[PDB]
Amino acid sequence: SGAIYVGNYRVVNRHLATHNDWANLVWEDSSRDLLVSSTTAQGCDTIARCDCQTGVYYCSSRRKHYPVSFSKPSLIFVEASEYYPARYQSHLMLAVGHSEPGDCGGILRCQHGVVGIVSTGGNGLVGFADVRDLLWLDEE
Ligand SMILES: Cn1nc(CN2C[C@@H](C(N)=O)CCC2=O)c2ccccc21
Ligand SMILES: [Zn+2]
Repeated sequence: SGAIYVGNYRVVNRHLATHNDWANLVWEDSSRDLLVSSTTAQGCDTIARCDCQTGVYYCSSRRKHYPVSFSKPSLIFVEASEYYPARYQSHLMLAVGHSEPGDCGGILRCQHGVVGIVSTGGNGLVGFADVRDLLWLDEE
């Protein structure tokens, strides 16, 4: 579990979104595993606007933050799971690191702010859904 809170927006994994998020939906994309809803209170996270490929992510299944190198956002085949059939997921970045399904939502951050959230993984890899291209999260 986990979410990003920026301005009047809440960013979560689409597969973990609540009734309130769908009722207050701003934007969602199944192919990205992302959902953005509106909030009443202002959030304090800053979204990174950069091309960093190194950062730190939180891994709940180890209660640890790991420094990682990660690939650029791309279209990657993701195996079937409880929440999606086997499909290509877009804007996904991979790293060598530990992850389990319940680690989704863990933040990946660089020196500029939040880069994305854990979304995929398996066999010593961890995948993060990028949020750096969603420029509108910084305004309105
Ligand atoms: C973080 N993560 N995730 C999954 C599977 N998965 C993919 C997710 C997706 N984005 O398509 C949907 C939820 C889910 O359970 C997984 C398996 C094994 C290890 C680490 C893992
Ligand atoms: Zn950065």
